[PDB]
Amino acid sequence: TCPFYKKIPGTGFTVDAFQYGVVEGCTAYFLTHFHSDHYAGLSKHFTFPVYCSEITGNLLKNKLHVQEQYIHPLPLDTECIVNGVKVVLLDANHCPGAVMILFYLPNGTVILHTGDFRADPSMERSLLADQKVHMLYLDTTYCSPEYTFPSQQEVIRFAINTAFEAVTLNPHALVVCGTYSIGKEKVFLAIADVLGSKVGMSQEKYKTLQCLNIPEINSLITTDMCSSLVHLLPMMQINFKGLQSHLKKCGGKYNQILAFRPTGWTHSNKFTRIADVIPQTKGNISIYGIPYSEHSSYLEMKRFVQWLKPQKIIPTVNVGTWKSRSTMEKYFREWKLEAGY
Ligand code: NI
Repeated sequence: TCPFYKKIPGTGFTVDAFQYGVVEGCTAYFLTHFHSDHYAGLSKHFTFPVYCSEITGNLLKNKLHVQEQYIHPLPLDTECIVNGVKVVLLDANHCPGAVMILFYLPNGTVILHTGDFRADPSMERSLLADQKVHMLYLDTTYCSPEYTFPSQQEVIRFAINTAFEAVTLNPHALVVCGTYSIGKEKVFLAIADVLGSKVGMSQEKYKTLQCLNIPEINSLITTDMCSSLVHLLPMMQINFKGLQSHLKKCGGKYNQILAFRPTGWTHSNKFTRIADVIPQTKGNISIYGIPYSEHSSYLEMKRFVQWLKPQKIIPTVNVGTWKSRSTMEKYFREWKLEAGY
């Protein structure tokens, strides 16, 4: 059965609710982004209308085989009528194709569902500037002050400089980057660009990247591993064993691996600056954990919510424990008393 925080009152609509079977009363199922916890349940057998971005639509058709007649893509930043209700889709600054959804309810209430997002000041000049929001359904992944991490630009600067240094000292080093979902593509794209290489990967991952409308993608990626000195591998293989095993396969072309594991936040964020990060090393293999986040920091989240001034907040992450729910409600009240709404 579908939980309450996935239902939009006063509508026939649900958000990210495909794992509960046929939901009673649902005439349109919205999908915010192509991450498995959110699409869990969709397949080629699905026969209800799905509303989403163009990119999410390309992935539902090609990767999950949902039939074309049930895929309803909407443009961003554009007022659209769905089953008699005005909606708008906004870029969520998460993974490719990820949206926030603004719903303009027939009774005059306005609801924003963030999906998963990384709040940014640029959102203060979207179609959100124009009007009031009564209810915010908020991605609270990192809603606690201990959750700090750098900008995505600083992280990419660290990775480019690390890779370029290592390969210039040793032209026989291979760079490997882990992945397990869409998102974070800038890590491997920026490293390959500095090195003058395409990115090599499996046929399955190439297929996924080809759904994402990235400009000039044919110039940036390939299935021919041998021609490439930046390889992608599943995240589970980014360990000393997996990487040793991979270096054997390259036919004595390389004598060193430098690998990157983009994570979210990890506790080493509490003590170490991005500048000061060091790898784990065994022999000719080195592994860097880099804190590339596609979710809001606590400070970015606080800023967004204090700017929007919603009348009510409904969290969509960390909702399963009393202690989590209580902690989050405390911070929402501080924010509201500090800013005066
Ligand atoms: Ni996500």
